[PDB]
Amino acid sequence: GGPIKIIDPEKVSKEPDALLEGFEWATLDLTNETELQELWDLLTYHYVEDDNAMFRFRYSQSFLHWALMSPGWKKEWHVGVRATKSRKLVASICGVPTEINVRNQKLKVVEINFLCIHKKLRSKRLTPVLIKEITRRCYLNGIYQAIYTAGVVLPTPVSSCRYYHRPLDWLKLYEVGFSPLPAGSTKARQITKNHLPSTTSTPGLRPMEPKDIDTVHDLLQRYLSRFALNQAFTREEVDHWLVHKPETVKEQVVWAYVVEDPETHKITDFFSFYNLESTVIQNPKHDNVRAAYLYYYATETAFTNNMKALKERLLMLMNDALILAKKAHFDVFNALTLHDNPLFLEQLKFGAGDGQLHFYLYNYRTAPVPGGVNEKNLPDEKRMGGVGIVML
Ligand SMILES: CCCCCCCCCCCCCC(=O)SCCNC(=O)CCNC(=O)[C@H](O)C(C)(C)COP(=O)(O)OP(=O)(O)OC[C@H]1O[C@@H](n2cnc3c(N)ncnc32)[C@H](O)[C@@H]1OP(=O)(O)O
Ligand SMILES: Cc1c(COc2ccc(F)c(F)c2F)oc2cccc(OCCCNCc3cccnc3)c12
Ligand SMILES: [Cl-]
Repeated sequence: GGPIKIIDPEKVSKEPDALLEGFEWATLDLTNETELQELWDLLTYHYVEDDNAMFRFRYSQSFLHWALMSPGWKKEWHVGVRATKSRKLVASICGVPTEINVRNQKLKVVEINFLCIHKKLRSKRLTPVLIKEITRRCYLNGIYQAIYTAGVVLPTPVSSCRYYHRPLDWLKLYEVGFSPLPAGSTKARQITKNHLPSTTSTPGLRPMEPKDIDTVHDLLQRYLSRFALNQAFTREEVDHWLVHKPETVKEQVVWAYVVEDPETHKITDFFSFYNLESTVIQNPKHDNVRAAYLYYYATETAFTNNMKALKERLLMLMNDALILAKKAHFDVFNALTLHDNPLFLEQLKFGAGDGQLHFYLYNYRTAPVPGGVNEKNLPDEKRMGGVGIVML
Protein backbone atom coordinates (compact mmCIF):
# COMPACT_ATOMS: atom_id res chain seq x y z
CA GLY A 1 0.00 0.00 0.00
CA GLY A 2 1.11 3.60 0.14
CA PRO A 3 -0.02 7.19 -0.16
CA ILE A 4 -2.65 7.95 -2.77
CA LYS A 5 -1.35 11.38 -3.77
CA ILE A 6 1.80 13.37 -3.01
CA ILE A 7 1.37 16.85 -1.54
CA ASP A 8 3.72 19.73 -2.18
CA PRO A 9 3.31 21.89 1.01
CA GLU A 10 4.82 24.89 -0.81
CA LYS A 11 1.83 24.69 -3.29
CA VAL A 12 -0.70 24.37 -0.48
CA SER A 13 -2.86 27.44 -0.16
CA LYS A 14 -1.92 29.80 2.68
CA GLU A 15 -5.56 30.97 2.88
CA PRO A 16 -8.62 28.88 3.69
CA ASP A 17 -11.51 28.21 1.28
CA ALA A 18 -14.74 30.30 1.25
CA LEU A 19 -17.40 29.67 3.87
CA LEU A 20 -21.08 30.37 3.58
CA GLU A 21 -21.74 34.10 3.64
CA GLY A 22 -21.98 35.29 7.23
CA PHE A 23 -19.53 32.73 8.70
CA GLU A 24 -15.79 32.78 9.26
CA TRP A 25 -12.94 30.45 10.18
CA ALA A 26 -11.85 30.34 13.78
CA THR A 27 -8.95 28.68 15.50
CA LEU A 28 -10.04 27.60 18.97
CA ASP A 29 -7.72 28.31 21.80
CA LEU A 30 -8.59 25.51 24.21
CA THR A 31 -6.19 26.85 26.77
CA ASN A 32 -8.60 29.83 27.08
CA GLU A 33 -11.41 28.78 29.42
CA THR A 34 -14.13 30.78 27.65
CA GLU A 35 -13.15 29.26 24.23
CA LEU A 36 -12.96 25.78 25.72
CA GLN A 37 -16.44 26.47 27.10
CA GLU A 38 -17.58 27.51 23.66
CA LEU A 39 -16.48 24.22 22.10
CA TRP A 40 -18.02 22.31 24.98
CA ASP A 41 -21.36 24.11 24.58
CA LEU A 42 -21.42 23.47 20.83
CA LEU A 43 -20.63 19.75 21.36
CA THR A 44 -23.02 19.34 24.27
CA TYR A 45 -26.10 20.47 22.30
CA HIS A 46 -25.05 19.74 18.74
CA TYR A 47 -22.93 16.64 18.62
CA VAL A 48 -26.12 14.69 17.97
CA GLU A 49 -27.81 13.36 14.89
CA ASP A 50 -30.80 15.82 15.20
CA ASP A 51 -33.48 17.18 17.52
CA ASN A 52 -35.02 13.71 17.96
CA ALA A 53 -32.03 12.07 19.75
CA MET A 54 -32.76 10.44 23.06
CA PHE A 55 -29.13 10.83 24.23
CA ARG A 56 -26.47 13.60 24.04
CA PHE A 57 -22.98 13.44 25.32
CA ARG A 58 -21.95 15.13 28.48
CA TYR A 59 -18.43 16.38 28.06
CA SER A 60 -16.24 17.79 30.81
CA GLN A 61 -13.26 20.03 30.65
CA SER A 62 -11.23 16.94 31.76
CA PHE A 63 -12.47 14.89 28.87
CA LEU A 64 -11.76 17.62 26.32
CA HIS A 65 -8.22 18.13 27.70
CA TRP A 66 -7.62 14.39 27.48
CA ALA A 67 -9.08 14.10 24.00
CA LEU A 68 -7.77 17.23 22.33
CA MET A 69 -4.59 18.17 24.13
CA SER A 70 -2.57 15.02 23.72
CA PRO A 71 1.14 15.06 22.95
CA GLY A 72 2.11 17.14 19.92
CA TRP A 73 -1.34 18.80 19.82
CA LYS A 74 -1.55 22.11 17.92
CA LYS A 75 -4.12 24.83 18.28
CA GLU A 76 -4.16 25.17 14.43
CA TRP A 77 -5.80 21.73 14.38
CA HIS A 78 -8.66 22.86 16.67
CA VAL A 79 -10.77 24.30 13.92
CA GLY A 80 -13.90 26.33 14.32
CA VAL A 81 -16.42 28.27 12.32
CA ARG A 82 -18.15 31.22 13.83
CA ALA A 83 -21.15 33.29 12.82
CA THR A 84 -19.59 36.63 11.94
CA LYS A 85 -22.17 38.89 13.42
CA SER A 86 -23.02 37.02 16.69
CA ARG A 87 -19.57 35.46 17.13
CA LYS A 88 -21.30 32.17 18.05
CA LEU A 89 -19.24 29.05 17.42
CA VAL A 90 -21.34 26.94 14.97
CA ALA A 91 -18.99 24.17 13.96
CA SER A 92 -15.81 22.35 14.75
CA ILE A 93 -13.42 19.73 13.52
CA CYS A 94 -10.27 18.64 15.33
CA GLY A 95 -7.08 16.70 14.84
CA VAL A 96 -4.23 15.49 17.09
CA PRO A 97 -1.14 13.88 15.81
CA THR A 98 0.13 10.33 16.34
CA GLU A 99 2.13 7.61 14.58
CA ILE A 100 0.48 4.47 13.26
CA ASN A 101 1.78 1.38 11.64
CA VAL A 102 -0.05 0.28 8.49
CA ARG A 103 1.14 -3.25 7.55
CA ASN A 104 4.63 -2.55 8.78
CA GLN A 105 4.88 0.97 7.25
CA LYS A 106 5.23 3.62 9.92
CA LEU A 107 3.00 6.66 9.19
CA LYS A 108 2.67 10.04 10.81
CA VAL A 109 -1.03 10.97 10.91
CA VAL A 110 -3.59 13.02 12.56
CA GLU A 111 -6.62 11.42 14.14
CA ILE A 112 -9.61 13.57 13.12
CA ASN A 113 -12.69 13.80 15.32
CA PHE A 114 -15.15 16.25 16.92
CA LEU A 115 -16.59 17.12 13.54
CA CYS A 116 -19.72 18.87 14.66
CA ILE A 117 -22.16 21.31 13.10
CA HIS A 118 -24.82 23.38 14.82
CA LYS A 119 -28.19 21.62 14.40
CA LYS A 120 -29.67 24.60 12.58
CA LEU A 121 -26.85 24.63 9.94
CA ARG A 122 -27.14 21.00 8.85
CA SER A 123 -27.45 19.95 5.18
CA LYS A 124 -25.57 22.97 3.94
CA ARG A 125 -22.46 20.93 2.93
CA LEU A 126 -20.32 22.67 5.39
CA THR A 127 -18.82 19.21 6.28
CA PRO A 128 -16.57 18.93 3.17
CA VAL A 129 -15.50 22.54 3.71
CA LEU A 130 -14.49 21.73 7.34
CA ILE A 131 -12.61 18.57 6.16
CA LYS A 132 -10.82 20.40 3.32
CA GLU A 133 -9.74 23.18 5.76
CA ILE A 134 -8.28 20.92 8.47
CA THR A 135 -6.70 18.97 5.63
CA ARG A 136 -5.10 22.22 4.45
CA ARG A 137 -3.84 22.98 8.04
CA CYS A 138 -2.31 19.50 8.35
CA TYR A 139 -0.65 19.71 4.90
CA LEU A 140 0.93 23.03 5.89
CA ASN A 141 2.15 21.38 9.07
CA GLY A 142 3.90 18.22 8.08
CA ILE A 143 0.99 15.75 7.82
CA TYR A 144 -0.56 14.23 4.70
CA GLN A 145 -2.43 11.19 6.08
CA ALA A 146 -5.14 10.84 8.77
CA ILE A 147 -7.05 8.11 10.49
CA TYR A 148 -10.58 8.50 11.72
CA THR A 149 -13.72 6.54 12.42
CA ALA A 150 -17.28 7.34 11.43
CA GLY A 151 -20.60 5.52 11.48
CA VAL A 152 -21.39 7.03 8.08
CA VAL A 153 -20.66 4.94 5.00
CA LEU A 154 -17.83 6.62 3.23
CA PRO A 155 -15.78 5.06 0.41
CA THR A 156 -13.06 2.49 1.00
CA PRO A 157 -13.21 1.82 4.81
CA VAL A 158 -9.93 0.18 5.99
CA SER A 159 -11.98 -1.80 8.51
CA SER A 160 -15.35 -2.03 10.22
CA CYS A 161 -16.01 -3.08 13.77
CA ARG A 162 -19.25 -3.82 15.57
CA TYR A 163 -20.45 -1.98 18.71
CA TYR A 164 -20.94 -4.04 21.87
CA HIS A 165 -22.41 -2.96 25.23
CA ARG A 166 -22.02 -4.78 28.53
CA PRO A 167 -24.93 -3.74 30.92
CA LEU A 168 -23.54 -2.91 34.36
CA ASP A 169 -26.84 -1.44 35.63
CA TRP A 170 -29.22 -3.20 33.22
CA LEU A 171 -32.36 -1.74 34.83
CA LYS A 172 -31.18 1.78 34.29
CA LEU A 173 -30.31 1.00 30.67
CA TYR A 174 -33.77 -0.48 30.18
CA GLU A 175 -35.45 2.53 31.84
CA VAL A 176 -33.74 5.04 29.57
CA GLY A 177 -34.78 2.90 26.56
CA PHE A 178 -31.30 1.70 25.59
CA SER A 179 -31.43 -2.01 26.51
CA PRO A 180 -34.43 -3.99 25.31
CA LEU A 181 -36.27 -6.52 27.40
CA PRO A 182 -36.14 -9.78 25.41
CA ALA A 183 -38.89 -12.24 24.83
CA GLY A 184 -40.69 -13.77 27.61
CA SER A 185 -37.87 -12.34 29.70
CA THR A 186 -38.43 -10.15 32.77
CA LYS A 187 -36.48 -7.28 34.29
CA ALA A 188 -35.36 -9.52 37.19
CA ARG A 189 -34.01 -12.11 34.75
CA GLN A 190 -32.02 -9.54 32.88
CA ILE A 191 -30.75 -8.15 36.25
CA THR A 192 -29.65 -11.67 37.35
CA LYS A 193 -28.07 -12.28 33.87
CA ASN A 194 -25.89 -9.20 34.24
CA HIS A 195 -24.94 -9.50 37.95
CA LEU A 196 -21.17 -9.27 38.45
CA PRO A 197 -18.81 -10.49 41.17
CA SER A 198 -17.87 -7.82 43.76
CA THR A 199 -14.16 -8.45 43.75
CA THR A 200 -11.51 -8.88 41.06
CA SER A 201 -9.74 -12.21 40.40
CA THR A 202 -6.50 -11.58 38.55
CA PRO A 203 -3.65 -12.03 41.03
CA GLY A 204 -1.67 -8.80 41.27
CA LEU A 205 -4.32 -6.48 39.76
CA ARG A 206 -3.83 -2.90 40.90
CA PRO A 207 -4.38 0.64 39.55
CA MET A 208 -1.59 1.64 37.14
CA GLU A 209 0.92 4.08 38.67
CA PRO A 210 3.28 6.46 36.93
CA LYS A 211 6.09 4.03 37.70
CA ASP A 212 4.38 1.55 35.27
CA ILE A 213 4.61 3.83 32.22
CA ASP A 214 7.72 2.26 30.79
CA THR A 215 6.79 -1.39 31.10
CA VAL A 216 3.13 -0.70 29.99
CA HIS A 217 4.51 1.27 26.99
CA ASP A 218 6.72 -1.69 26.03
CA LEU A 219 4.08 -4.34 26.53
CA LEU A 220 1.47 -2.37 24.64
CA GLN A 221 3.89 -1.82 21.75
CA ARG A 222 4.72 -5.48 21.52
CA TYR A 223 1.03 -6.42 21.74
CA LEU A 224 -0.24 -3.81 19.18
CA SER A 225 2.58 -4.59 16.76
CA ARG A 226 0.86 -7.93 16.21
CA PHE A 227 -2.05 -6.06 14.44
CA ALA A 228 -1.94 -5.07 10.73
CA LEU A 229 -3.07 -1.49 11.55
CA ASN A 230 -1.96 -0.22 14.92
CA GLN A 231 -1.03 2.77 16.99
CA ALA A 232 2.65 3.23 17.89
CA PHE A 233 2.39 5.06 21.18
CA THR A 234 5.34 7.07 22.42
CA ARG A 235 6.08 7.16 26.21
CA GLU A 236 4.50 10.64 26.34
CA GLU A 237 1.34 9.22 24.81
CA VAL A 238 1.16 6.50 27.40
CA ASP A 239 1.54 9.12 30.13
CA HIS A 240 -1.08 11.39 28.57
CA TRP A 241 -3.72 8.91 27.56
CA LEU A 242 -3.29 6.21 30.21
CA VAL A 243 -2.21 7.88 33.50
CA HIS A 244 -4.78 9.79 35.40
CA LYS A 245 -3.30 12.85 37.12
CA PRO A 246 -5.58 13.53 40.20
CA GLU A 247 -3.71 16.86 40.89
CA THR A 248 -4.55 18.36 37.57
CA VAL A 249 -7.50 16.40 36.22
CA LYS A 250 -10.66 17.48 38.07
CA GLU A 251 -12.87 14.66 36.83
CA GLN A 252 -11.13 11.40 36.12
CA VAL A 253 -11.37 10.29 32.47
CA VAL A 254 -9.04 7.27 32.16
CA TRP A 255 -9.11 4.20 34.47
CA ALA A 256 -5.96 2.05 33.89
CA TYR A 257 -4.98 -1.15 35.76
CA VAL A 258 -1.96 -3.37 35.61
CA VAL A 259 -1.12 -6.88 36.71
CA GLU A 260 2.01 -6.99 38.74
CA ASP A 261 3.19 -10.60 38.78
CA PRO A 262 3.10 -11.75 42.42
CA GLU A 263 6.40 -13.75 41.99
CA THR A 264 8.23 -11.59 39.49
CA HIS A 265 6.80 -8.07 40.20
CA LYS A 266 6.91 -7.52 36.47
CA ILE A 267 3.75 -6.15 34.98
CA THR A 268 2.32 -8.95 32.81
CA ASP A 269 -1.00 -7.40 31.68
CA PHE A 270 -2.87 -4.14 31.74
CA PHE A 271 -6.20 -2.76 30.61
CA SER A 272 -7.94 0.62 30.60
CA PHE A 273 -11.23 2.27 29.93
CA TYR A 274 -12.40 5.85 29.71
CA ASN A 275 -15.43 7.63 30.99
CA LEU A 276 -17.73 9.50 28.65
CA GLU A 277 -21.09 10.22 30.02
CA SER A 278 -24.38 10.31 28.09
CA THR A 279 -27.14 12.76 28.92
CA VAL A 280 -30.54 11.19 28.91
CA ILE A 281 -33.00 13.65 27.36
CA GLN A 282 -36.29 14.22 29.26
CA ASN A 283 -36.53 10.84 31.00
CA PRO A 284 -38.35 11.18 34.31
CA LYS A 285 -36.19 8.39 35.98
CA HIS A 286 -32.65 9.24 34.88
CA ASP A 287 -30.71 11.99 33.36
CA ASN A 288 -27.40 10.42 32.57
CA VAL A 289 -25.86 7.09 31.66
CA ARG A 290 -22.38 6.68 32.93
CA ALA A 291 -20.58 4.80 30.13
CA ALA A 292 -17.12 3.33 30.33
CA TYR A 293 -15.44 2.61 26.96
CA LEU A 294 -12.82 -0.10 26.74
CA TYR A 295 -9.52 1.49 25.64
CA TYR A 296 -6.10 -0.08 25.41
CA TYR A 297 -4.96 -3.33 26.93
CA ALA A 298 -2.16 -5.86 26.55
CA THR A 299 -1.03 -9.18 27.96
CA GLU A 300 2.11 -11.24 27.90
CA THR A 301 -0.04 -14.27 27.25
CA ALA A 302 -0.60 -13.20 23.69
CA PHE A 303 2.97 -13.95 22.70
CA THR A 304 2.68 -17.64 23.28
CA ASN A 305 0.36 -17.72 20.19
CA ASN A 306 -1.88 -20.04 22.24
CA MET A 307 -5.35 -18.70 21.45
CA LYS A 308 -6.95 -20.82 24.20
CA ALA A 309 -4.50 -19.41 26.80
CA LEU A 310 -5.15 -15.89 25.47
CA LYS A 311 -8.93 -16.29 25.61
CA GLU A 312 -8.63 -17.60 29.14
CA ARG A 313 -6.43 -14.68 30.29
CA LEU A 314 -8.66 -12.01 28.56
CA LEU A 315 -11.81 -13.53 30.07
CA MET A 316 -10.31 -13.06 33.52
CA LEU A 317 -8.86 -9.57 32.83
CA MET A 318 -11.96 -8.13 31.16
CA ASN A 319 -14.32 -9.53 33.73
CA ASP A 320 -12.18 -7.73 36.32
CA ALA A 321 -12.57 -4.57 34.11
CA LEU A 322 -16.35 -4.94 34.34
CA ILE A 323 -16.22 -5.52 38.03
CA LEU A 324 -14.02 -2.45 38.53
CA ALA A 325 -16.27 -0.35 36.25
CA LYS A 326 -19.38 -1.50 38.11
CA LYS A 327 -17.77 -0.77 41.46
CA ALA A 328 -16.93 2.65 40.07
CA HIS A 329 -20.64 3.18 39.37
CA PHE A 330 -20.55 2.96 35.55
CA ASP A 331 -23.88 1.88 34.03
CA VAL A 332 -22.54 0.34 30.81
CA PHE A 333 -19.31 -0.91 29.40
CA ASN A 334 -18.85 -0.29 25.69
CA ALA A 335 -16.38 -2.03 23.39
CA LEU A 336 -15.79 -2.73 19.70
CA THR A 337 -14.73 -6.03 17.95
CA LEU A 338 -11.12 -4.69 17.38
CA HIS A 339 -7.99 -5.93 19.24
CA ASP A 340 -8.58 -9.52 20.52
CA ASN A 341 -12.07 -8.39 21.77
CA PRO A 342 -13.87 -11.15 19.89
CA LEU A 343 -12.16 -13.57 22.34
CA PHE A 344 -14.34 -12.32 25.21
CA LEU A 345 -17.24 -9.94 24.22
CA GLU A 346 -19.94 -12.52 23.95
CA GLN A 347 -18.95 -14.75 26.84
CA LEU A 348 -18.72 -11.75 29.21
CA LYS A 349 -22.27 -10.83 28.14
CA PHE A 350 -21.54 -7.80 26.00
CA GLY A 351 -24.74 -7.30 23.95
CA ALA A 352 -24.32 -6.78 20.16
CA GLY A 353 -25.25 -3.27 19.22
CA ASP A 354 -26.63 -1.89 15.92
CA GLY A 355 -24.38 -1.63 12.81
CA GLN A 356 -20.68 -0.83 12.50
CA LEU A 357 -18.09 1.82 13.24
CA HIS A 358 -15.92 2.19 10.18
CA PHE A 359 -12.19 3.07 10.21
CA TYR A 360 -10.78 5.12 7.41
CA LEU A 361 -7.44 6.35 6.29
CA TYR A 362 -7.06 9.50 4.37
CA ASN A 363 -4.57 9.59 1.49
CA TYR A 364 -3.31 6.07 2.15
CA ARG A 365 -4.27 2.97 0.31
CA THR A 366 -3.89 -0.51 1.87
CA ALA A 367 -5.87 -3.76 1.73
CA PRO A 368 -8.78 -3.79 4.19
CA VAL A 369 -7.86 -5.15 7.53
CA PRO A 370 -10.02 -7.67 9.47
CA GLY A 371 -12.22 -5.87 12.00
CA GLY A 372 -13.09 -8.72 14.44
CA VAL A 373 -16.25 -9.73 12.60
CA ASN A 374 -17.13 -12.10 9.76
CA GLU A 375 -19.26 -11.03 6.78
CA LYS A 376 -22.44 -11.53 8.93
CA ASN A 377 -21.09 -8.89 11.38
CA LEU A 378 -20.60 -11.51 14.07
CA PRO A 379 -17.47 -11.61 16.24
CA ASP A 380 -15.04 -14.07 14.74
CA GLU A 381 -11.72 -15.22 16.30
CA LYS A 382 -10.32 -15.80 12.77
CA ARG A 383 -10.93 -12.15 11.84
CA MET A 384 -8.78 -10.45 14.47
CA GLY A 385 -5.11 -9.37 14.12
CA GLY A 386 -6.34 -6.42 12.05
CA VAL A 387 -7.29 -3.40 14.09
CA GLY A 388 -4.71 -2.60 16.84
CA ILE A 389 -5.83 1.02 17.34
CA VAL A 390 -8.87 2.40 19.18
CA MET A 391 -10.03 5.93 18.95
CA LEU A 392 -12.06 7.82 21.58
C1 LIG B 1 -4.02 15.00 5.90
C2 LIG B 1 -5.03 15.54 6.87
C3 LIG B 1 -6.40 14.94 6.49
C4 LIG B 1 -7.42 15.43 7.53
C5 LIG B 1 -8.87 15.20 7.08
C6 LIG B 1 -9.13 13.69 6.91
C7 LIG B 1 -10.58 13.38 6.54
C8 LIG B 1 -11.57 13.61 7.76
C9 LIG B 1 -13.06 13.34 7.38
C10 LIG B 1 -14.00 13.66 8.58
C11 LIG B 1 -13.93 12.60 9.71
C12 LIG B 1 -14.76 13.02 10.94
C13 LIG B 1 -14.66 11.94 12.03
C14 LIG B 1 -15.78 12.30 12.99
O1 LIG B 1 -15.68 13.33 13.69
S1 LIG B 1 -17.15 11.31 13.06
C15 LIG B 1 -18.35 12.10 14.11
C16 LIG B 1 -19.13 13.03 13.24
N1 LIG B 1 -19.86 14.00 14.07
C17 LIG B 1 -21.07 13.76 14.57
O2 LIG B 1 -21.58 12.66 14.42
C18 LIG B 1 -21.75 14.89 15.38
C19 LIG B 1 -23.24 14.97 14.99
N2 LIG B 1 -23.44 15.21 13.57
C20 LIG B 1 -23.17 16.33 12.96
O3 LIG B 1 -22.64 17.32 13.53
C21 LIG B 1 -23.46 16.32 11.47
O4 LIG B 1 -24.25 15.14 11.13
C22 LIG B 1 -22.17 16.23 10.63
C23 LIG B 1 -21.22 17.40 10.82
C24 LIG B 1 -21.38 14.94 10.86
C25 LIG B 1 -22.62 16.17 9.17
O5 LIG B 1 -23.20 17.46 8.90
P1 LIG B 1 -24.41 17.64 7.78
O6 LIG B 1 -25.30 16.46 7.94
O7 LIG B 1 -24.82 19.07 7.88
O8 LIG B 1 -23.73 17.32 6.37
P2 LIG B 1 -23.27 18.45 5.39
O9 LIG B 1 -24.47 19.10 4.68
O10 LIG B 1 -22.40 19.48 6.01
O11 LIG B 1 -22.33 17.62 4.45
C26 LIG B 1 -22.75 16.39 3.87
C27 LIG B 1 -21.48 15.72 3.37
O12 LIG B 1 -20.71 15.42 4.55
C28 LIG B 1 -20.53 14.03 4.64
N3 LIG B 1 -20.49 13.50 6.04
C29 LIG B 1 -21.53 13.44 6.87
N4 LIG B 1 -21.20 12.87 8.03
C30 LIG B 1 -19.88 12.63 7.95
C31 LIG B 1 -18.97 12.08 8.84
N5 LIG B 1 -19.38 11.65 10.08
N6 LIG B 1 -17.69 11.94 8.39
C32 LIG B 1 -17.30 12.33 7.16
N7 LIG B 1 -18.12 12.89 6.30
C33 LIG B 1 -19.43 13.03 6.66
C34 LIG B 1 -21.79 13.52 3.90
O13 LIG B 1 -21.61 12.16 3.53
C35 LIG B 1 -21.87 14.42 2.69
O14 LIG B 1 -20.82 13.97 1.90
P3 LIG B 1 -20.60 14.33 0.31
O15 LIG B 1 -21.95 14.75 -0.31
O16 LIG B 1 -19.55 15.53 0.18
O17 LIG B 1 -20.02 13.06 -0.45
C1 LIG C 1 -21.12 5.71 21.36
C2 LIG C 1 -21.18 4.17 21.63
C3 LIG C 1 -22.28 3.51 22.10
C4 LIG C 1 -23.47 4.07 22.51
O1 LIG C 1 -23.39 4.03 24.00
C5 LIG C 1 -24.52 4.24 24.72
C6 LIG C 1 -25.36 5.33 24.41
C7 LIG C 1 -26.52 5.53 25.18
C8 LIG C 1 -26.83 4.63 26.25
F1 LIG C 1 -27.93 4.74 27.06
C9 LIG C 1 -25.97 3.58 26.54
F2 LIG C 1 -26.29 2.76 27.57
C10 LIG C 1 -24.81 3.38 25.80
F3 LIG C 1 -24.01 2.32 26.12
O2 LIG C 1 -21.98 2.21 22.22
C11 LIG C 1 -20.69 1.97 21.79
C12 LIG C 1 -19.92 0.78 21.74
C13 LIG C 1 -18.59 0.85 21.27
C14 LIG C 1 -18.08 2.10 20.89
C15 LIG C 1 -18.89 3.23 20.97
O3 LIG C 1 -18.45 4.41 20.54
C16 LIG C 1 -17.01 4.48 20.29
C17 LIG C 1 -16.54 5.97 20.03
C18 LIG C 1 -17.08 6.96 21.08
N1 LIG C 1 -16.76 8.34 20.70
C19 LIG C 1 -17.61 9.28 21.44
C20 LIG C 1 -17.30 10.74 21.11
C21 LIG C 1 -16.10 11.03 20.51
C22 LIG C 1 -15.88 12.38 20.22
C23 LIG C 1 -16.83 13.31 20.56
N2 LIG C 1 -17.98 13.02 21.13
C24 LIG C 1 -18.23 11.75 21.44
C25 LIG C 1 -20.18 3.19 21.44
CL1 LIG D 1 -23.85 2.84 19.18
